[PDB]
Amino acid sequence: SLRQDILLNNNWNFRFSHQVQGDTRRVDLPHTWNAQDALAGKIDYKRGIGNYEKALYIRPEWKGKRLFLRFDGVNSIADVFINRKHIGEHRGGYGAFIFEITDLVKYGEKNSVLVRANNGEQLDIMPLVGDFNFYGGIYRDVHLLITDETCISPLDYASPGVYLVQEVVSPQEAKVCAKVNLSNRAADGTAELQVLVTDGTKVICKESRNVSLKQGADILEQLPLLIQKPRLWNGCEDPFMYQVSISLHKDGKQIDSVTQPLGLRYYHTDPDKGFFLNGKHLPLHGVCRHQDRAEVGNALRPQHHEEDVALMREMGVNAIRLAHYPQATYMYDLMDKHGIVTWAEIPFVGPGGYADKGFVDQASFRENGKQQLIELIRQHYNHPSICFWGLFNELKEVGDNPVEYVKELNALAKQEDPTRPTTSASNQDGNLNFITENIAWNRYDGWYGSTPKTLATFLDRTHKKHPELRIGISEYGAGASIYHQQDSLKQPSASGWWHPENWQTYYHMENWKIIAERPFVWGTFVWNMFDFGAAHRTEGDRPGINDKGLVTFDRKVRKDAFYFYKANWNKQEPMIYLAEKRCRLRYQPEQTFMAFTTAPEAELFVNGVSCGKQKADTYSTVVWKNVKLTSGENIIRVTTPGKKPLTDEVTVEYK
Amino acid sequence: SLRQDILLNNNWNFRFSHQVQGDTRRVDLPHTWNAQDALAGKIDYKRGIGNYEKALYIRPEWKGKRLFLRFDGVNSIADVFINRKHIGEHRGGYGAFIFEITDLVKYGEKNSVLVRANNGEQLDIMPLVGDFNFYGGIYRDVHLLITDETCISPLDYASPGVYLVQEVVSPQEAKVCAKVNLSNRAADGTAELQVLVTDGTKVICKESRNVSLKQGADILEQLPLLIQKPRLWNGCEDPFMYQVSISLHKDGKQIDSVTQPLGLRYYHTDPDKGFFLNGKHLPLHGVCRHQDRAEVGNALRPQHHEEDVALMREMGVNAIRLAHYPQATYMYDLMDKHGIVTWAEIPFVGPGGYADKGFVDQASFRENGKQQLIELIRQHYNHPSICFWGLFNELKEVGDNPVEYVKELNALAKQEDPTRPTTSASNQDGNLNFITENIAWNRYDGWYGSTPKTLATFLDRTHKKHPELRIGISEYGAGASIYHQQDSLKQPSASGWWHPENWQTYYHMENWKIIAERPFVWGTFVWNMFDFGAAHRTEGDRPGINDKGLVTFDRKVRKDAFYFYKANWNKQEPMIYLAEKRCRLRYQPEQTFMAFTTAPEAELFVNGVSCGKQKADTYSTVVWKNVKLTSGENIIRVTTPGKKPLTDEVTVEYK
Ligand SMILES: O=C(O)[C@H]1CNC[C@@H](O)[C@@H]1O
Ligand SMILES: O=C(O)[C@H]1CNC[C@@H](O)[C@@H]1O
Repeated sequence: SLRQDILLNNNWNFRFSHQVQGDTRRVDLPHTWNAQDALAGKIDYKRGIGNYEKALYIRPEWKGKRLFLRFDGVNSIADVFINRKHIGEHRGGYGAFIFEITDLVKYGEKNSVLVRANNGEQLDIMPLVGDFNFYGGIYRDVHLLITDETCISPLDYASPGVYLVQEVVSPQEAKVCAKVNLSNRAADGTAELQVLVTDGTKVICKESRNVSLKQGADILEQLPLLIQKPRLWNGCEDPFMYQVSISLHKDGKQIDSVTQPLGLRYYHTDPDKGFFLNGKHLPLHGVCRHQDRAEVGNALRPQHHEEDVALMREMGVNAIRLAHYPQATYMYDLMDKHGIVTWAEIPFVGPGGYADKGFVDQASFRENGKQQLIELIRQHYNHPSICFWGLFNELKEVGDNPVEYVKELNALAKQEDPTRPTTSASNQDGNLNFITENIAWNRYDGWYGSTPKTLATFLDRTHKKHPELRIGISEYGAGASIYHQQDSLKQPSASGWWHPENWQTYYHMENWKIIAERPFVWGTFVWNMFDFGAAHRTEGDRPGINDKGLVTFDRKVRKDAFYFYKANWNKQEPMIYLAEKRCRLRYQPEQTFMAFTTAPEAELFVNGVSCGKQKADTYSTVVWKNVKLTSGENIIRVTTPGKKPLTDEVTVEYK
Repeated sequence: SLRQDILLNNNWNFRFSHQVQGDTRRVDLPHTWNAQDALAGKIDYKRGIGNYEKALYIRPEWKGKRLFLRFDGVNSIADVFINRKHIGEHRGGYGAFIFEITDLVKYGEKNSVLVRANNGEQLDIMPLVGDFNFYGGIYRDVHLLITDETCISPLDYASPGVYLVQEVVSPQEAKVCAKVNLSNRAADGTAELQVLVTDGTKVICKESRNVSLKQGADILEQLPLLIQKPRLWNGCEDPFMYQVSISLHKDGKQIDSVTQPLGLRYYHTDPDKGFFLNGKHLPLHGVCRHQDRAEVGNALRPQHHEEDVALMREMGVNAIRLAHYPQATYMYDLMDKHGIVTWAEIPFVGPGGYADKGFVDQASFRENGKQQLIELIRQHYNHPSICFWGLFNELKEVGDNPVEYVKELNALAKQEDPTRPTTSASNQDGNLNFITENIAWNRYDGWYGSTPKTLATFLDRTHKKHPELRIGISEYGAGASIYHQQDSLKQPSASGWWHPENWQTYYHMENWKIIAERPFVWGTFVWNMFDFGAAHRTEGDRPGINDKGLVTFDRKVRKDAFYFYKANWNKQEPMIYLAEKRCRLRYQPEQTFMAFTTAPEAELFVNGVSCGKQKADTYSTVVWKNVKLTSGENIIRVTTPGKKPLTDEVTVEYK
């Protein structure tokens, strides 16, 4: 009677097609075959076909039901076979996809499921280029879905089949259109469709409709909902969601059901005053996050998403840009749950300072880009956290000019979802910046040359020249190795093998001050919350890594800048953090010590003797200058005021 | 006036000799060139020559002083050049070495220091084989040492030049012979040698001697010390050490000085009753630890040693086998500090289940083995934590038979240091087991076949047949991936790609029970405290890794077995830990839950409803059987008794 969702992750037989003999090894999903070679900095890591095969017992009692194989993600092309007969293809590495196998299997026996995954280079599947790894394989879950022959359809771009369209939302009332896809393979007849909105045990809406479904029908039903005096999803202040059950009934029996969240809110972006959520100004304190991790590549487990979100909330993050592609359903779920305003985007990624192009002007590429956009929007439609749809990152006009195609994507986004604005992330001047509703730039003033001050100049000049633009900062950052430490502050070469941590700290303190004074900037996103994989990189403390994270690739170590942001953004958790603790060897005659704290002041101790109190500045920073160390070991301690104080401590050597 | 010790770790120019053009890149020590390729499971990772060059300013005011380059470790051959002229060679990857450069430099200018490091295969430098990576390069610190022309010699196998020989130790008195190497390059004359033993500010011994030193003299002075009613170094109970200052004086001026610890104790090993420290029985709750780590290979920083020791102490470790080679001075220092009884060993490593040999019977190999043993003993002589010198690991008699050579090494160890017993780690029957004073075996009953019970049978039969042997277990362990989880307990294939965590947990619980009942076993050492690198491995959740750690390779995650040992070994820190939390998906009709706790009992809750209390067994384990889950999410909580209880919690899905 109930819909079943069966995980098919364990024990698949794997081999590369370049291994011609046919023998296989066991693997377990999520899986990528690029977790060792790409992460070792091998620039020509394996990009081609890997094959997964599993024997699936089709239970006799599933006869009469409908059966679907749903894939959460396979990078980048998947060809699926049942009993070695081809059933379909998916092109795109980040969107879910589904095939019905109801009439393709033999009931009561083992059937072969074969997936031939290809992450070889293509010129007709975005992303074509990018500063990250194109990890190959079935790197998200695989499900066997089992439903009634009359069901809420899972066949609409592999979405849940329900779109809760937020037409009008205010504190007085919300009008929602529940769009429901129905799929019928039963004999001609009827069913009753019910849409139930609840808050815990309390019933908020219950709307019903009798529907006549022809054999073979695949149709869209639209049920209007009205909620009086709604409780709004209000970011981290109150991430409230209703639950919606959508169900089908025949003769007073429920025969199918799906649940989706309903987090109601309204928003706008003001060119002069920034982002407003539910009628109130909201600074977007944002970071970016790639979907990979040390040692496992992009084969992330649920605890990895959970941990990433825990670290961001610890830091006081209230906004995120999930670059550079559609990410996991579970990850958008955590954004919903924790109230994090989210920018979600398609992988329409340009070259940046590197070679080749993000756009190749041929129908196959362009049609496939539209498919990946429709996938993004339909598959992730109901997540309240998503407040912006991103259409590109660092495209450029030279050669194949993407401006007209990006206009087509913008119009398609607005058609698919008029309830959210489009955005984009640019490193260019010119017409590419004037298509999406909001615009943002990737700025590295003070890292890739210049000084942080030119970010202030760029922001002010652009805002004055183009007062209609809603200006954001879609990336800003600096590299750091936790193993590169020096007593003095000196700007390093960005592309070199020396990325002292103190420069990243300096960079973020200076850039944050510029942002904090400019409320017309509707959101800013640190590049990046975590170090991440990019095989071609040859910089910092090891190849193959982009080290602009606030936290290391294995999520183990928070860099000093993490705590600068935590003090400023997470003000209600008491803390004190001494900066430059990893710089154990000191040689400067005049030592400077610096702490980040939520307290109004702090006290410094050197070798157990107080150096006195210093006040925190407006950026939660306390600084002591001309501190005198003695030759050899020195114990440095900082303490907040109060009867029960907080402390941080380190032993440094002075010579 | 003072001895100077200057770190030369930053900014060296590096290239491989296979890169013939001559251009270089910046590197910073500690460094290995095998941190990416070997750790990616590349079995033919780079083994050959890497070159490091640094310009060193020789200060005019160093003229008249003596200058030394001291290397803490270079794997495996180092050729050192000053202004591109060869000054010496070291063969051996784990012992320190030193060259005087006093008369080789130009004062008042930059001098070139060039180190040509080679980790290419050799048949004349142990280890010849082994289940670990032979990471190449200058992977420990480099120092410039500056002393008076008359000094406590740093030239005796690069040791501190002072051996505090523990002749007789008891609670009534300790007799120590302070052996001091003196090196003179001043004009013929005299100096006063002082040996000062202190406890904080309190003076315990002060012995002095006037010495006549010819020009060019390199001599040994021996000063007897007598300490009445000493405070003994007593393991974790009281890791007390005196400090010894050894100084040279001319005309009432101190001209040189070195400090060494003096941790006084006595011990013996009883064939029937196990290890006795300072006259009292002491169970050795041991683990093993390799000197590498995720992402950095063996280029460990001080915080890495510190963290490894923190994790071991957290687990209640009181003994360690620092396999399979001499490890860092700083690491033995931490063992001294924290009271951990230590087995230190030379890299005389045999093949185990793999090919080739640990012993090649040729003079060059054998003489070099003796050098590495003398290095080990002289360089690490004064560490109280070291209570055993290990001479080999898994050698075998077939082909080149090492028995007679190992007897030579045993006699050499006893000559170099009669104050500690020799030991060895065997996987063989026969004559190899009857050479060293203590013997131990590497046992994998229940992992590499058989069942844990045959360990009990082996231990009892050996002990009965050979009542004179002091029997230990130098390794025991099982593999586990934290990403391999299954609801049921089933023994996996050791060499396969599936290492469910629950089997490692089962293995350690069963083996520990066998050990705990057998006090004639003087020490046991878990293989291994941490997952570690072994490029040739193809098992568990990724290639290139030996996953028998209780803690993951990046030191981030403690496996369930870590907490079993912590509950049993660290009884005075209150804790409760629910096992199998990583096994999120449950399907067994009858669920079993298991907790490790220091409490006498604990209570289980399922979906907020108590299932009742259960008593902890003698191994700190609480178990609830036939627990009923409901379909879908279940919240599982366990709690200790008391007004302020401890808790552990997890959400599992049942289907
Ligand atoms: O250079 C960087 O670190 C960033 C530049 N903008 C685009 C990002 O993908 C890239 O990673
Ligand atoms: O097989 C194992 O895991 C161990 C067997 N004994 C020797 C170790 O070096 C090795 O790692």
